[PDB]
Amino acid sequence: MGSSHHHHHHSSGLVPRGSHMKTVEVNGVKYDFDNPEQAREMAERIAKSLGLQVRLEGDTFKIE
Repeated sequence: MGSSHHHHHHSSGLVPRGSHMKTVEVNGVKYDFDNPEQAREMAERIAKSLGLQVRLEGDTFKIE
């Protein structure tokens, strides 16, 4: 099963600030990950590749 996603309709954990997942938006195209830590390292590896810069703004690591 590839069901490693939200399939638990029980908002708990003191009901926190339920923001969007820390997405990596390169060249305007969004890319989410399993872990935001792995997303950020991927982001900075894409940045140096395309010559762009990872401007994280909110939760969106915008590589422009």
